[PDB]
Amino acid sequence: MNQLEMKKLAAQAALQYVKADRIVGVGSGSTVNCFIEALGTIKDKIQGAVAASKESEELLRKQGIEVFNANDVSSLDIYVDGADEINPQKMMIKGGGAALTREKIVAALAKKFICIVDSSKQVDVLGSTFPLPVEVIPMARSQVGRKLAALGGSPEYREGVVTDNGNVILDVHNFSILNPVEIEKELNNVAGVVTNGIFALRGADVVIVGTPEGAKVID
Amino acid sequence: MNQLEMKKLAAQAALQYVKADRIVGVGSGSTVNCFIEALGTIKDKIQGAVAASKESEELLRKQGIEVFNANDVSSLDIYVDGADEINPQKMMIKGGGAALTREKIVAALAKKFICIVDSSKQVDVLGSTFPLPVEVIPMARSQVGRKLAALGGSPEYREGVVTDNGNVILDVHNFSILNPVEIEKELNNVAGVVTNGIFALRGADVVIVGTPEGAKVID
Repeated sequence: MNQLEMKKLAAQAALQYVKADRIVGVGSGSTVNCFIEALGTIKDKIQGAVAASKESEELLRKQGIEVFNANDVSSLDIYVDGADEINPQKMMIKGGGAALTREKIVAALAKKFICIVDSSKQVDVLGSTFPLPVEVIPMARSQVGRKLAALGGSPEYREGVVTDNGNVILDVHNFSILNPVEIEKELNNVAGVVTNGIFALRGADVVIVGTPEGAKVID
Repeated sequence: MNQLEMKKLAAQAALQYVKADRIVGVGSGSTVNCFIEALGTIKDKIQGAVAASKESEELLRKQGIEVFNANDVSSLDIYVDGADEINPQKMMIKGGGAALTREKIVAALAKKFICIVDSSKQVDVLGSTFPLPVEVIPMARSQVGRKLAALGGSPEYREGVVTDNGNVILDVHNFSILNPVEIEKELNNVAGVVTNGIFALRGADVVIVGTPEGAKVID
């Protein structure tokens, strides 16, 4: 079984958490795109969706699903999204797809965070297999890079990339993250950092993993 | 004298901190505008400036001063900026002029934060005379508004304002800030908040107050 098949398995299993006639919180990225197709498969069952990227929005509308603005809801029952790494404590590293800012915002509206992932995303130590994405105000790029290096990392600017919010992304190499909640908060106080890729203060509530033996739910 | 004359006195006094052949960090707002005019006065003594707003940038260029990008420097000797409130510990509330995000970015670059105010800006309790400005990603406006109400404030969207960074502002009324350091950190952890107007983790180093009796320096 290949990686795409596993993503499809997790996405299909996520449908079990979708409540009739309600608005679904949707993330961004390749695994979520599998979820957007799955959603189109049961669309009349839902009221619509709130999505974490303009790409996800366009795809959802292409499926005939109405897209609502986050500002139109006081909360969401669930938020379904993938991750670049996820540890046994359900803490994640996100941002490979450069949508981490709106992903953190939509996740904050949802009661239940359902992370859908292929088996390869499960790691014991966050940051060991994937560089930490950090979204940065453009004029703050150099000084945030200096802070990240002082913290022990090797920041690298993602060439030519701009987020839906108009910011740049610095990916931090050589930065194993032994204490995720602590680093998340610390980076949150750095001027110029819009969002950092550690989702630890509010991690996943449910983890759906696509494996060769089928989707496995950790709830 | 009125506040405009007190602002000019403080701005004139800030000049003594400007040294030759150096890039000056400059803020934004009515008091800084008096400082920019003062800077023009010694134009040729300085190398240039890094500014906290497009408006400050424009005024500086009109004074014949070269404007540099923050990314062009690794450090600034001083940063001159005003404030809406400042307490005896030199902690400030800023953002009346909607430039708080970039102001916090440039201030982080400077060795010495020089706050120039008229005497009406001195208060014993932050939030007692001025609603707290909070810059928010537009799609997160409603949810951040609900969080601010939960912390006990009365948030009000600043109608029609869009910051240099493309964001909106929520001004929090009836919100006395009894522990600025704690509150600044708490707000920095809210998804959707770009910057909050409490400058307490990094307050002013020098305070120059314009008074009917002349500018008074609190070094």
